[PDB]
Amino acid sequence: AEAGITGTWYNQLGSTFIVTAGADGALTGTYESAVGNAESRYVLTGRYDSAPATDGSGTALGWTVAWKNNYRNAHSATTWSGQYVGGAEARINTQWLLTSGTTEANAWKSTLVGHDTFTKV
Amino acid sequence: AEAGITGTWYNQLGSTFIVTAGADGALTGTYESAVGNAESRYVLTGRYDSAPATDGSGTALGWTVAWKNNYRNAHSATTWSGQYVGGAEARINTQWLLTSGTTEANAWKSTLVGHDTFTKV
Amino acid sequence: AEAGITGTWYNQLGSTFIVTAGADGALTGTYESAVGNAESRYVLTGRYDSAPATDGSGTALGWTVAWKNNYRNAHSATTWSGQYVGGAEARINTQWLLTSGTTEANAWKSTLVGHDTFTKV
Amino acid sequence: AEAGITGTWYNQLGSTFIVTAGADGALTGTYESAVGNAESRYVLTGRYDSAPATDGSGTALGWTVAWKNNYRNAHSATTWSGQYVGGAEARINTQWLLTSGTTEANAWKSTLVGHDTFTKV
Repeated sequence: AEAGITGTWYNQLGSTFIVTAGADGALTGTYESAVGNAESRYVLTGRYDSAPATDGSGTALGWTVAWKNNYRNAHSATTWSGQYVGGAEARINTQWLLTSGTTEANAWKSTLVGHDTFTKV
Repeated sequence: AEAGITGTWYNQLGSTFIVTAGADGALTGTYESAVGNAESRYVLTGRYDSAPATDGSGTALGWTVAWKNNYRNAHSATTWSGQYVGGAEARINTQWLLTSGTTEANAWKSTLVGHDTFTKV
Repeated sequence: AEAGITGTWYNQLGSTFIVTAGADGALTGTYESAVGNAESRYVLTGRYDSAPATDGSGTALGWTVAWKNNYRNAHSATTWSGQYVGGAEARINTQWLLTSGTTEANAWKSTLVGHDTFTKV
Repeated sequence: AEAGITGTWYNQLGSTFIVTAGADGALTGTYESAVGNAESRYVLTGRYDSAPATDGSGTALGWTVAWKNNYRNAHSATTWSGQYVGGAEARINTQWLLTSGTTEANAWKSTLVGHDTFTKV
């Protein structure tokens, strides 16, 4: 985990994120998207639970990206929750929630759910 | 948002979290739980999209908590995605994803989904 | 369960559904909504697992509503997954997924997630 | 849709389901699983919204399976929400929610979320 998490990851839709896993569970980095009301790089921050593992389990982690930078303000944020699996073909399998700021009447339709798999290749 | 987000929040199951919303979209603080394989305070980190709003919309945000501290290591992490609504009865309405580290065979049953509403009272 | 499930249920946003729980796990009825690109009554069909319970557990169930009737065709469908709890204040607590038909490019943003609590009152 | 939906579908984990899409939005069939506290065939019932489409969109649908049959009673039910895409490589992309009957104290951890892609091959 940690060392193995640090680096560049890519998902099936063309997004990329670079992250550094800190010794004490922190995850800091940048996310550059391919889809959405996104344009360029956004700051990401998260945590991972290591001290993950004598039975080859994945390392649980999660991170958040607020979709605001100097070129775009999408009034939304996405959180990814999943686990890191290392080795030959290391990957981070996740499920995500994207919430957009709405008025109280439309709050019932403010959150989208999806999944993403990231690889080092 | 920000100023209004900073402070202590409580949810329906008895959990509490104290957070500081930084000028540039950061959210840092601690989460003390009431349920789970949790015991005491855990570090939380997240982001919010302000620059939220001429039509009274909520401010989108998200945060992560890795369930590891000096007393417990639950090998899991939770991410909350939702929005902040301020005023008299300010609240943060969220949906969350809790992923536990599993072996590849049980990865299909590694993530729980739920919702939480936090208030200042 | 079953007998206790049969009847009219109402949720916090003003929607109502009438359902009949059949002896062999079937759920059939109609849903009349309050929100969305919905207008009038829609057919609902689902299943419940009874034979639910010596430790006062809820009865798991789920149902689907395709949002098409003689007055509206929203090109979407919602599924609710949750459990029935009977007694004085019987309720059905659920989480739902609403998927809209999209082109392949927008499939990543086709599903909304939410929760609903239904009561007999 | 409908005609194209009728038939046998398989997912990445080895489960199979046979379904008949009825002229008026009904979906009826059987699901045979590969994973879980499942064993053999279970009844499935659902709905689809056709009258789906001059811009090649998918057809929204959803179905439910209560995990009880003559050999197993798992006290749980799963609902799948997604869309059907036809053609050469027709597929049904879905997100699912699996709720297990729990006591009120553990209701917060009663629902799992995941995704499944089904193909005709």
